[PDB]
Amino acid sequence: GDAVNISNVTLNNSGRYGVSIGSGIENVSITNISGIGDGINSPVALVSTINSNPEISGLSSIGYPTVARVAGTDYNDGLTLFNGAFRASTTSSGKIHSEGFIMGSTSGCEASVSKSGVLTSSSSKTSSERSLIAGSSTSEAKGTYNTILGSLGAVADEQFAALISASQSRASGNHNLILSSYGINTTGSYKVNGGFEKINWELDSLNGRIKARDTVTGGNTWSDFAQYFESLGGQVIETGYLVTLEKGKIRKAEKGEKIIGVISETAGFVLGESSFEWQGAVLKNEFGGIIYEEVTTEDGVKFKRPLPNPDFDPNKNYIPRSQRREWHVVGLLGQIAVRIDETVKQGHSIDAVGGVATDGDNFIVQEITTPYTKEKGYGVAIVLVK
Amino acid sequence: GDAVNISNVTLNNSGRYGVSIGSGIENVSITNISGIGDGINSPVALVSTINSNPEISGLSSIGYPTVARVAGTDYNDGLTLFNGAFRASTTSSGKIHSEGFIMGSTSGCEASVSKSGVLTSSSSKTSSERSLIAGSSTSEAKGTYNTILGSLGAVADEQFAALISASQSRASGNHNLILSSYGINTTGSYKVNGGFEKINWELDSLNGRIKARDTVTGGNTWSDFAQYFESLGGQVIETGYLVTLEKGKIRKAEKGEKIIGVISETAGFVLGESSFEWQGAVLKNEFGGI
Amino acid sequence: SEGFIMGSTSGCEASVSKSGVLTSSSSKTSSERSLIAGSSTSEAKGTYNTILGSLGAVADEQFAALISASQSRASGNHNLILSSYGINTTGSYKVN
Ligand SMILES: Nc1ncnc2c1ncn2[C@@H]1O[C@H](COP(=O)(O)OP(=O)(O)OP(=O)(O)O)[C@@H](O)[C@H]1O
Ligand SMILES: [Mg+2]
Repeated sequence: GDAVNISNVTLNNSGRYGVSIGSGIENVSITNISGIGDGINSPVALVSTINSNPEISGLSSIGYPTVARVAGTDYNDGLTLFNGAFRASTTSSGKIHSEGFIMGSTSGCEASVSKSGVLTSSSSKTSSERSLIAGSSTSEAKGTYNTILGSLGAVADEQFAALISASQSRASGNHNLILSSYGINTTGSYKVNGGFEKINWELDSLNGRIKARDTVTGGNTWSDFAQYFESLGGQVIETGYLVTLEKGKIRKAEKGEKIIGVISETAGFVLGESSFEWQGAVLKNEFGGIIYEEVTTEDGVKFKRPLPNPDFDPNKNYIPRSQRREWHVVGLLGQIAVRIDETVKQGHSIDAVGGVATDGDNFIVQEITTPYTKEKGYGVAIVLVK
Repeated sequence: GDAVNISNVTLNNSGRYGVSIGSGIENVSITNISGIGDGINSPVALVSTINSNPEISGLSSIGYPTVARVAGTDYNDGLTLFNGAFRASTTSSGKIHSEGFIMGSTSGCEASVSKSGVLTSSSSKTSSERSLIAGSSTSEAKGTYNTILGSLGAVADEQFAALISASQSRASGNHNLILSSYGINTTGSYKVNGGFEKINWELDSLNGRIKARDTVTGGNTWSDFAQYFESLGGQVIETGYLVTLEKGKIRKAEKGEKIIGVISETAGFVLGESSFEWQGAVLKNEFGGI
Repeated sequence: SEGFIMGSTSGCEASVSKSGVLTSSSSKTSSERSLIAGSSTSEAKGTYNTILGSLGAVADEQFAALISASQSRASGNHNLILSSYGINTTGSYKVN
């Protein structure tokens, strides 16, 4: 049998399976069924359905171990199930696919393909398989795996392309996301983008690049451009000390020696952290440049991969240079705090004795910020290092 | 009384409360009720329900000040209310909690806990309390406060962990977000991450750090690395001027004096903006370190 | 009438046209064209707001949004907060 309505049914201790729907049935409606099964010999389900396309609402029972068994799944306190195109709380809508819905939406919102949906939106369309549009207006999704959120006049027309808080904007890249933007058209793969009329910033997930059209800023009050150096013998060198090199490693600078910088605690920009992985995890040429292979992913993504170093051991638990003792942030350029002696004057230059500034030939003393005292054995001056 | 169906009812000037459901009632169904209340002496509600678990659809009326009062709340133009597990416009589904739903979804989408939901997705599972999965495939959420959007083979298994436009990826950090990524496993707390096979960029909300595996670029045509300096006497020094220092402050450079730089209008990278707060808002040591 | 509440608990409210709440507890939207999902103690009150996977989060300006945010407020025009705790934000076209 098929095409049957079962509504407003009460079962008082009647049937181990209360309502039962067989295999291959396309169209059944079950509403308002309530059963009692205390006095039944081994009751199973109040409602039972072998396939998933009967429609069900208003189920309650006492004494049945399962209120609903549908397509081999218990819904122990009942189910509300509708099949086909769905629409709730909307004023008007265009096309709705059987696996699409429109909710809380106005003026011709449309979800025309499988797994496409529109929420709380006006005049928005999706023909994207696996997609969501929400909190939006004049918007369209037409690729696949698209989400559009809190957006006006926004288009996502490529796979995994997405827009959040965007106006008059189009995301056309593979895995391409636009945020907090007005009037931008975007195309990169694995890119996060923002802009006003033109693209203004980019987070490139593919190559690991960060781009700003204008400035990048970091740091506080007096800051510097810095680089990680390794200390000779693995010593700790405190901040404010002038360092030199010996056997490729840093130590406190002595008389007549070249000052390469100052141990720094206030870098805005730093190089050579190895924050992600161990430094030798990737193959590098003789100049330190990464060696690559061109890979074309099964899908179609055409990228280049850094070559793995065979000597790399994924067992070894990586501790970054920022946590190691021997590795020091050394300020190379900028306004830097330096340990001085009694001989150092504002507006003058400095040489070094035991890593401590003495009157000399290098750089410029900007201002003494902590005057020398016999008891401390040093003062502190801001030195403009270049 | 309990377990009652009220359907296809028309009230022509009959009852101040049209349909009334008392306290402690678990199971009532109300469909297709239409009332007229012009000629009633002080009508209140077409439908009235003291608790929230009767189910309601197809309500209309004229002359009633409230079409529906449910659990002390007016729904003045009617309500459509279902309770329990919900499913609409989907081909198949696994487990659905009474406070879970599956919509516009295919092949065994499951929402097994309170406040878990799946939209427009295939073979996706959430057991995350307070979560959403949408526009997705082969995906799983299992922490709390997880959203997964436009994603394939994506896992969120920590609190507030989230993924948008991500492939074959896992976010395991506290408040940890992955964007526009393929094949990355992520763990930091208050981190935003992107990558292809390996993590390639990070926005650290916790410590205020920005990290790129490759390059950071800024600026235009001819650019420079720069720093904020304060002018002696508070003068304005125009761009293109060579500056020196005197009493820790900049002025135009003179003969034989040390040139420290040029007033710049085209910096790509700059230090010491104090863009966020006043410079002295935080305690610093003798070397300027926080 | 153009709002909904689904998979939600304790007094979730969607009081305006095109406002909706999903899988959330004690969350309110009075934002026209908005969504709150996977959330708790949260409120949207501007326009074009989405709040996702958030606790004690407020969006009270147009296109302001929060994802994976705690005890946080986005008040800027097209202003987005990510992966954050205890921040109040105000810039226009900013991600914070
Ligand atoms: N061959 C390796 N494979 C994987 N990890 C490694 C390897 N060698 C070292 N590490 C990791 O790097 C950390 C210390 O680095 P180590 O000094 O041993 O080598 P390195 O190449 O000198 O590193 P760095 O130059 O960063 O100091 C350790 O925590 C260890 O886990
Ligand atoms: Mg080493």
